[PDB]
Amino acid sequence: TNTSGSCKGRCFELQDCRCDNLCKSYSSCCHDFDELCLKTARGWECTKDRCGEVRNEENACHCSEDCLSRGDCCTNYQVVCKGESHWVDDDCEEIRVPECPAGFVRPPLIIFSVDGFRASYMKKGSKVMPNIEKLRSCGTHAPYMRPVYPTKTFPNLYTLATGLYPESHGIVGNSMYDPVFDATFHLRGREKFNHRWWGGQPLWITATKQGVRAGTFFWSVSIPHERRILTILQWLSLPDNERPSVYAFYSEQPDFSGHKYGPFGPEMTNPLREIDKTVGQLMDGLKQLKLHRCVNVIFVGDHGMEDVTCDRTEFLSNYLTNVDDITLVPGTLGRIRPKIPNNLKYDPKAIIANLTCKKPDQHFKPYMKQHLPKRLHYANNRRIEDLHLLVERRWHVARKPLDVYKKPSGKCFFQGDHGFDNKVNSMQTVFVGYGPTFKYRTKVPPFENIELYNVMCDLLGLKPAPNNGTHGSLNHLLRTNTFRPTLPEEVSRPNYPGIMYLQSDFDLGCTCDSTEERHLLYGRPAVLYRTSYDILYHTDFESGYSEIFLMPLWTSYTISKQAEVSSIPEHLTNCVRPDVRVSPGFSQNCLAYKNDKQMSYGFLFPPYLSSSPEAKYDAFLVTNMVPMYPAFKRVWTYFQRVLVKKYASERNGVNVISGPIFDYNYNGLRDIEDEIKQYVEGSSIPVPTHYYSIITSCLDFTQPADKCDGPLSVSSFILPHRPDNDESCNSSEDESKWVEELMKMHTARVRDIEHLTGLDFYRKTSRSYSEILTLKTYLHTYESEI
DNA sequence: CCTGGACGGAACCAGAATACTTTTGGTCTCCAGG
Ligand SMILES: *[C@@H]1O[C@H](CO)[C@@H](O[C@@H]2O[C@H](CO)[C@@H](O[C@@H]3O[C@H](CO[C@H]4O[C@H](CO)[C@@H](O)[C@H](O[C@H]5O[C@H](CO)[C@@H](O)[C@H](O)[C@@H]5O[C@H]5O[C@H](CO)[C@@H](O)[C@H](O)[C@@H]5O)[C@@H]4O)[C@@H](O)[C@H](O[C@H]4O[C@H](CO)[C@@H](O)[C@H](O)[C@@H]4O)[C@@H]3O)[C@H](O)[C@H]2NC(C)=O)[C@H](O)[C@H]1NC(C)=O
Ligand SMILES: *[C@@H]1O[C@H](CO)[C@@H](O[C@@H]2O[C@H](CO)[C@@H](O[C@@H]3O[C@H](CO)[C@@H](O)[C@H](O[C@H]4O[C@H](CO)[C@@H](O)[C@H](O)[C@@H]4O)[C@@H]3O)[C@H](O)[C@H]2NC(C)=O)[C@H](O)[C@H]1NC(C)=O
Ligand SMILES: [Ca+2]
Ligand SMILES: [Ca+2]
Ligand SMILES: [Cl-]
Ligand SMILES: [K+]
Ligand code: NA
Ligand SMILES: [Zn+2]
Ligand SMILES: [Zn+2]
Repeated sequence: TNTSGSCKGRCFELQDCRCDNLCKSYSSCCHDFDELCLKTARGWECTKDRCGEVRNEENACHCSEDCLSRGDCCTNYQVVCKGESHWVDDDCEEIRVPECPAGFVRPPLIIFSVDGFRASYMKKGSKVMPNIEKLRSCGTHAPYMRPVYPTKTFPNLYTLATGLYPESHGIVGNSMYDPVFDATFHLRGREKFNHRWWGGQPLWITATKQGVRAGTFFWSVSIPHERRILTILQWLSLPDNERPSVYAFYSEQPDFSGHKYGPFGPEMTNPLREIDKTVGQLMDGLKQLKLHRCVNVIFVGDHGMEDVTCDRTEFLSNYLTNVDDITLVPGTLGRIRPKIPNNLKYDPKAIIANLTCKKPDQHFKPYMKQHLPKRLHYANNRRIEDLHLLVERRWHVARKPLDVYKKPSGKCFFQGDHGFDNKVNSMQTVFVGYGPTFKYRTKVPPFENIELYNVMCDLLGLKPAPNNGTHGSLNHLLRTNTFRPTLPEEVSRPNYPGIMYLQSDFDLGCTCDSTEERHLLYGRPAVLYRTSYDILYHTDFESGYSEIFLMPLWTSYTISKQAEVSSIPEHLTNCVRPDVRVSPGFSQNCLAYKNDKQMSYGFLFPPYLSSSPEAKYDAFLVTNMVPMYPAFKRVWTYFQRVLVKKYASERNGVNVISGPIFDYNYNGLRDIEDEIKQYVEGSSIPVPTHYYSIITSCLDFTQPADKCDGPLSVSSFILPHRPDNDESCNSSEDESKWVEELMKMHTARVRDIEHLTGLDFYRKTSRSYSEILTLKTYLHTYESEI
């Protein structure tokens, strides 16, 4: 690079040495970049004595009479010198259409992202943050926005830009080892600048591909905030054929002060006031350009902040005798791998056993990554280590003390940290959208940050790249430019078999001593791939029975608020009955379950909830049976016998849809073409990796689930089908003490279940479709309200 | 008031050497001295 050139007339140019706002991070600036592009003289504010000054090229910004036409006024110039008001002192006025100067072809978007802005900081209100609080109350806001896991900065910022889970965009932590590159990504170092780390298609690329020009989305750490704002405002003054339409501002605060003082320290007020001042400089500057009723502004955080101190550290050396032979990414999560990459003597089975339920109130839990809760979507990337530690909120994990023998000093230089499970309340962050395209004075329910990329594409007129948002689920944020979603097309249609076989046709080794109106409430699920399946009706339930898997894809039934739970008679404990509607060759068989000494079986519709002794015999049909480990039947039985009825009594009836999931390669997608790796011994009955249930009722619970007029209410889960209950440290006790807690950990979205099964639910309701897409992205988190 | 040392491996930051990732001292406050 020839740094002998000059940045004269090129400062922060958007197209030899460089003068853009990343040259410093690459060490490519022309020698006079600092002198010409980072002026600082006289600060960032006009004063009464500067009004009408003779222009002086040394000043950071100008208060001369010409600064308006040259677009380089201080952001407060009009207020101090021409009698105008600060944007924050003006009334809220609805913006029904964009009010943009001639030559603007579309409303610009400015993304204002803050680091470590916990959702509950908004409770400080206008006394601390008057500009932000006016954006929030005049625009559209969520009470919180859910980040992705791990709740660290780089995974979340790049999720914001791409709409992808970290396992898909590839930035799975702030530091990473990639065994194929054999290289390490680190915030310190040049390797992170290599494009091979960064997957997906971020918004600035989507924009350029479709004719929408982008400003920078990265800012060099040494460029002060006021200068970033003034640069964006100067870009917005460029001619129509050079001006960008999408911009990004980033602040590292208030993350650093949160680390030092903690989220509840009175010291948090000052960094929040400082951010608010920068927001006020932007809004005043836009008002000075006559763009304050033309630009869409998004104020968004990457994650929250939790109380974490030195008194709450677990050390792996208290569990493992050789912590020198492993590498640990520590803190609010744990990722473990061998010190020597691909070391053949690395034994994660011995490691995980020593880390499982070893101390009474142990403040982390180990997982092989395929056993993490599916809602984290944190497994399908070679940069994610197989061995993972989920750390309890407010705690850290560390590798080992330096000197195990030294005394208690009581010195701690930090009080906050982030990185925990993304459903923890302290990790939630902020979302505000203000402008012509967002709604006016509107509160919307919490939503996940993977959904934002689609919205930003809608605000710019862009077709999104394939991503993990559900396009249309945030239409209720927008006054216009909504996306019109359409139902996925159904690929397979069901057969409806009648009675076709005799009992005597079956040699399964088994022994035994208004259906749609009632049990399928929202239409049958569509099967979105080619397959042969049967729909089977019974008094108490309906099912879609797969000929390939030899079991239901789904089973649907409605349990009313007054339903009765009954016992299985002792003479029917082991009853299994051939189904005369379904061929012997497309049935499971009981011999395979006897021969398999690890596998038992359960039922998708529970016999416990049968409507009469006669109807109960339907529950023992071989077409209702599914393979289950004995340890898992403890969970599933408690769900069926205890929890379904409880939910029915609390929600005024429930509709339940349950079924198997196969995801042996842990990519979150229904698996296909020989990816299933386990079968019941000697048979072609595949073994599920998970079981799901979707539990729906009326949002207005004064109406019974089967007679619901308005919006629906849903909760769901994806339970891992494990041969032991090692995940639950007190599973040796009665199920009342651990099963429900386990289920809450594995809560899921209906959407997560659609990916994993290839089914599409809620196809026949009386609701608009965009409302159903919102319902399908809902996650019941079991957390108190923020 | 001044200097040095410890803090403790967990947070962030910004100096080095281990050499652009990895590792360490500092942070604030107290202790020891002059
Ligand atoms: C969340 O949303 C994302 C985006 O839609 C979904 O991920 C997509 O999933 C599909 C289905 O598996 C993948 O399709 C397959 O694509 C490959 C070609 O892949 C290359 O080209 C695409 C298109 O440009 C790139 O996006 C891919 O990028 C991956 O690799 C680069 C370089 O290695 C890396 O930097 C990226 O981060 C990214 O890695 C991630 O994806 C891969 C899987 O591709 C995964 O292994 C990794 O760990 C990360 O997760 C890539 O450069 C194509 O060969 C395949 O063909 C197969 O299917 C066809 C039928 O379609 C068969 O006929 C054929 O014989 C093959 O068997 C697939 O089409 C797609 O790559 C992937 N996209 C991304 C960006 O990840 C997720 O599934 C969604 N998650 C959930 C839970 O819904
Ligand atoms: C998983 O955890 C197990 C159990 O902690 C662990 O096995 C233990 O490893 C240590 C280290 O090898 C063993 O060694 C100890 O070290 C001394 C000498 O240096 C031995 O004399 C000790 O025997 C004493 O044991 C008593 C314990 O207090 C002493 O008080 C007594 O005086 C004995 O002399 C002791 O052996 C330790 O023995 C094992 N324990 C068992 C049950 O094996 C294992 O290494 C861990 N695995 C992994 C992968 O980390
Ligand atoms: Ca799969
Ligand atoms: Ca040290
Ligand atoms: Cl990380
Ligand atoms: K068995
Ligand atoms: Na257990
Ligand atoms: Zn962050
Ligand atoms: Zn942080």
